[PDB]
Amino acid sequence: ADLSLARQRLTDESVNEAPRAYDANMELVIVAEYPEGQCKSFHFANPFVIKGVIKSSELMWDIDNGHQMSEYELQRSINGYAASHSNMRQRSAINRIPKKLSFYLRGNVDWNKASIDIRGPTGLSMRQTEEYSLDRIRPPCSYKRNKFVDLPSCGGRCEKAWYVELDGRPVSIAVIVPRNMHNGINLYAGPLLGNVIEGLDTVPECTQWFDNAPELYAYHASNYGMTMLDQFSVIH
Amino acid sequence: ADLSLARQRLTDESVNEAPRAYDANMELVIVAEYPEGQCKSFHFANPFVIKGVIKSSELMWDIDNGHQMSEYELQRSINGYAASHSNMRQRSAINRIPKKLSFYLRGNVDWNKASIDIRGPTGLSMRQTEEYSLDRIRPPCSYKRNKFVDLPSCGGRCEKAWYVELDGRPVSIAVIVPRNMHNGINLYAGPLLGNVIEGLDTVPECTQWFDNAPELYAYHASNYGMTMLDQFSVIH
Amino acid sequence: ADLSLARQRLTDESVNEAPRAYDANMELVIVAEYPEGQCKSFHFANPFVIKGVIKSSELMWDIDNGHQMSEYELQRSINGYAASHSNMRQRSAINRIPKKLSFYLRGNVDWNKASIDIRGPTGLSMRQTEEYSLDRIRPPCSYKRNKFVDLPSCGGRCEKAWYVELDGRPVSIAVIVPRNMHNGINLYAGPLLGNVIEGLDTVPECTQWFDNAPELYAYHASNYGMTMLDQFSVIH
Ligand SMILES: Nc1ncnc2c1ncn2[C@@H]1O[C@H](COP(=O)(O)OP(=O)(O)OP(=O)(O)O)[C@@H](O)[C@H]1O
Ligand SMILES: Nc1ncnc2c1ncn2[C@@H]1O[C@H](COP(=O)(O)OP(=O)(O)OP(=O)(O)O)[C@@H](O)[C@H]1O
Ligand SMILES: Nc1ncnc2c1ncn2[C@@H]1O[C@H](COP(=O)(O)OP(=O)(O)OP(=O)(O)O)[C@@H](O)[C@H]1O
Ligand SMILES: [Mg+2]
Ligand SMILES: [Mg+2]
Ligand SMILES: [Mg+2]
Repeated sequence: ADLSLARQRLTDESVNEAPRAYDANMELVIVAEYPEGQCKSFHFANPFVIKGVIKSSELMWDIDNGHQMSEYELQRSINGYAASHSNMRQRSAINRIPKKLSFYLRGNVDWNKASIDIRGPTGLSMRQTEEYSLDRIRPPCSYKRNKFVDLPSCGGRCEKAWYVELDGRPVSIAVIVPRNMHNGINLYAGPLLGNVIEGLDTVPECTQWFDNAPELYAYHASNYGMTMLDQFSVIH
Repeated sequence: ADLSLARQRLTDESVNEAPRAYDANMELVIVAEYPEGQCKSFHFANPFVIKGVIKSSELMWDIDNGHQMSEYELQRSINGYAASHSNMRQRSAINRIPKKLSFYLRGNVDWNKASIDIRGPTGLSMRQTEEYSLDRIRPPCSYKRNKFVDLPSCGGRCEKAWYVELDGRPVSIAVIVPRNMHNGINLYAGPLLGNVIEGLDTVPECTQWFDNAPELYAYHASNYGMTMLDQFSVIH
Repeated sequence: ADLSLARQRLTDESVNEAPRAYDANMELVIVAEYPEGQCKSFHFANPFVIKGVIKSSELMWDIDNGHQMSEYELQRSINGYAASHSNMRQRSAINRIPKKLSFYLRGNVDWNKASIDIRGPTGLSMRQTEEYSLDRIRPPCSYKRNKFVDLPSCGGRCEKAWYVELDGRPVSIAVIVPRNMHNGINLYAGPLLGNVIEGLDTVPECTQWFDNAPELYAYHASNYGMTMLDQFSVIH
């Protein structure tokens, strides 16, 4: 045989396999969820290396009575966590700090080398005592490998996620997602290199705000085909 | 031959040929024009690869009664074009969407490989049904080659432009402008590579707002030497 | 041996030498000081190439009666310095332009090649008559080499600084800080290249505002271990 079914099947496979192509994007969606259930999503994409870099001021829930707060006000609040008695706050800012972070990765990702680094409030490597002397990238713990959680990608065989609960303190984020080259070919070798470098960092980012998770599911996840997992382990 | 004239000629040539030098910038000016005639300009530069990346929230006319609107408010408006009934708008946002985009390129550009990609409202490859599975960079159509329009560069032999009319829907932009290496030398080959990589992405961007095109012509184009074309095909 | 002292010594050396490691960050802190003594600090870090890029609108003191000014308002003020009579200002904006810029560099820096380029108000190479034709990066004068000033790093042997007085005109900034490879090994050569490229531009930036220098010293410099020099040549 039936060629209407053969045509459906070819159509399916073309969609399912497309992300494996040269110059096809890997996709990263980071979702921050806050205590009253609001969500902020950050989308990054690239074919070669996704660099998902988020400042601590960017990860705060930044809406106050319908208006967006400035980086100045947000950083002022963050400062008191970084340096003792460096602002004038008499109470904490936990209302605006994420309770949970979800990382959704979809595409031809090198799962051995994808790294998620949760860094300090001013961008330093996280530790008890943050200091410029002991500041580095890609610590051993940031490589999640088989600690990624598999999720349905509806034929693509290519979505996983990672989840983390925060502890009431602002953080910043550095995610590095390299392309799978386990087919034995180094795309950085030879004259192709220039074409790869030209393609790095060329896709616009997008930040979205949602008052609750169901809005996120209805108008992001299911609009574009990223499967997401809720607190009841039900997929959307 | 007369050495006052010889000196003038050397002076002319030094200015005209300067952009061909190693570490000389290529120049990109993107101009958005809106329905009441206001203009927003975005300037990018690099010697090796210009990466002109603009979010859809950045391309909206964002001035409201003398004050700049927040990304939150702008994205809220954009959302309704991306996902059906995802905001509370009862009317469209066409007042703030560009009618026209102009791309001005000046310098030692590889015109075979310069690419202009008009992408969807959340940064995905543009198509009838946008979806994460079918998201890529540098589609075949983005390479304009002889569809660039030549304009005077006053001796430089090195300015072209590209124009597009939008259709009432928000878009995002990815422009990739590589350097002309048709003199036979690969600047990415050998020990020079590190010096090239150090130079990528090192020039500050600049965004400017104008209430009308003549302001743009008087205080940008003719101030710095980018020739621009108006709706009467007259140059400025 | 006395092994309590041997343990102290090993602990010291581990902290002092850490920045020499592969994937350890170089650190850059730029401090702008304004006429009433307020300070803005900008922090950048990377192990391979720090790219410290600051727009002129970002370098303005942008607080007005407790609220942060928009890029639109700030750029409007800057415009009049770039293009004659392009805004409606009847007085200058010198209250909000830095009097002084300090550049603090800490780590395994190639001091032969670190470059600090003070560029024009719209990002062009600085000169009497700024023009797109004569726009380039890494001019010979931007390499400071032995014009860097040595400062204590408390055992690291690895901090220097550079200072400049401005002249009442807005500027933009491009700082390029490459890693020291004088141990004879090219980290861009061979299969390591891909791992280097993956690490570029992956550390979150941080901007902070202080009403006076002592706040900067107490809650940034001495919090994280960057030594700073005041107008009395006393270190903090
Ligand atoms: N509700 C759930 N909670 C947690 N994990 C789930 C859930 N549903 C499915 N998964 C996991 O997702 C993975 C992929 O599932 P499945 O093969 O059914 O999806 P699919 O639509 O074929 O997608 P793919 O092409 O990605 O395989 C499996 O490991 C499965 O256990
Ligand atoms: N008013 C116009 N509308 C459209 N195209 C124009 C207009 N004026 C000039 N051009 C085109 O610009 C190109 C360059 O023109 P011309 O040689 O006169 O400029 P020039 O000052 O010598 O600059 P260059 O050094 O870039 O050649 C030509 O293809 C010309 O047709
Ligand atoms: N108050 C000051 N003003 C200007 N320069 C200073 C001042 N104090 C120290 N320096 C300079 O800093 C440099 C390093 O000093 P010193 O060796 O005492 O510091 P250290 O704590 O051992 O740090 P390092 O490990 O970086 O050497 C010297 O060149 C010194 O002259
Ligand atoms: Mg399956
Ligand atoms: Mg000509
Ligand atoms: Mg010493």
